[PDB]
Amino acid sequence: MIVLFVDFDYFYAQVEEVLNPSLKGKPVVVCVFSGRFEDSGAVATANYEARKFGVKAGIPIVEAKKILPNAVYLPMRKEVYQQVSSRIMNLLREYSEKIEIASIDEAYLDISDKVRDYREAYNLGLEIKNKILEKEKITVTVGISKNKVFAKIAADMAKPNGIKVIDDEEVKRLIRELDIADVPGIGNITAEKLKKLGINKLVDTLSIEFDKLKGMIGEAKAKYLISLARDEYNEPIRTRVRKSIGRIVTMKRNSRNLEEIKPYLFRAIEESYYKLDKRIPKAIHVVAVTEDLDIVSRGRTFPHGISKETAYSESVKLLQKILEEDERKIRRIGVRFSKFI
DNA sequence: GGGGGAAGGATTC
DNA sequence: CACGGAATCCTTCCCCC
Ligand SMILES: Nc1nc2c(ncn2[C@H]2C[C@H](O)[C@@H](COP(=O)(O)OP(=O)(O)OP(=O)(O)O)O2)c(=O)[nH]1
Ligand SMILES: [Mg+2]
Ligand SMILES: [Mg+2]
Ligand SMILES: [Mg+2]
Ligand SMILES: [Mg+2]
Repeated sequence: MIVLFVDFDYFYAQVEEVLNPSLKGKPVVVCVFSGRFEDSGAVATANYEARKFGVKAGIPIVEAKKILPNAVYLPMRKEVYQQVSSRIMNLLREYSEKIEIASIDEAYLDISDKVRDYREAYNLGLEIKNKILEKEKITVTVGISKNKVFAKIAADMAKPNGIKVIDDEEVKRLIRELDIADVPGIGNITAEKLKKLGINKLVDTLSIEFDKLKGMIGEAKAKYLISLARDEYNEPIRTRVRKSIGRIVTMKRNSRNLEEIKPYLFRAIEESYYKLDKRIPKAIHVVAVTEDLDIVSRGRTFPHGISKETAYSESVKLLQKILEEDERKIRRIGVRFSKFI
């Protein structure tokens, strides 16, 4: 099997550059403004200029301003990035029917048939990069290997505007050389847990009682890491299906007052239902972020689909359940729909 | 004992 | 000072054959 993974470079920012070359060369930071005051919120992403000085997805916008007071700060326009992405995705289908869009800017393609070896794959990669750049003016990085995981790692190593192939030889080397923290699906929480166990590399998972591993990080994550190291990981490329549609917003100020929270909640329901399109959900969860940035939720699954009126009333109930069951003020409130008919 | 959900949370990206 | 959207996974609990 030969997998070719593609990931758009600093995507949201670069889309902004495409729509405004004047920005190119300058540091760009796409932000998600919350409105609790101004310049409150987080950074969705930033071009590489800006990342050099530490401005990156996740950090508070105020930190960014601090480090780069004169970089350009643009509000995130997701609809636009989505439509550009959808276009690029269609373009990618033309290289394989077997395609897995894993995020708004990445996909894994199974080109085992289309190509005969890594030499051609690399050429198919170039073809793809050029096609995308040519057609959409978007640069992307490509990763190619025997399975999705290593394809992803390949592109991570070649970022930005790169393309890399990790052959069976290199896969054997990485299993022994790659810091397990650089392995997809392993965040800072599982990373540290792996160290308390002495594991710093994939191979290390082969020198510990499964039951112990299964103990520390759960069976799923254990079998995942083990199969990878056993060079036996082989998950296929499959079309992913939306299972949840929701929305969540930040309130101007914290609160435990229902009438003060409702307009935010209802706003989130309207937007969610719009996104539902013609999908009918049988489940709904109200999600709340408390003052201490903790996340709490309460939901319910109906035997039938949920109408907007029903979601309106049921959501207030679930919110009341939250407020009655949690003494903390609420910072962010949202709703999520799932289990579509 | 174990199937079959469901609910609430945790981790990752 | 920290948004937002979703998937997957884990634990707990309940109904009952
Ligand atoms: N709002 C928000 N959006 C994010 C976050 N992380 C990623 N995104 C969005 C915007 C990113 O451009 C896009 C693609 O993520 P990547 O993981 O591909 O980062 P990006 O493409 O920006 O840079 P890259 O070349 O992949 O290293 O997804 C986040 O933490 N918050
Ligand atoms: Mg990217
Ligand atoms: Mg990506
Ligand atoms: Mg990782
Ligand atoms: Mg918690």
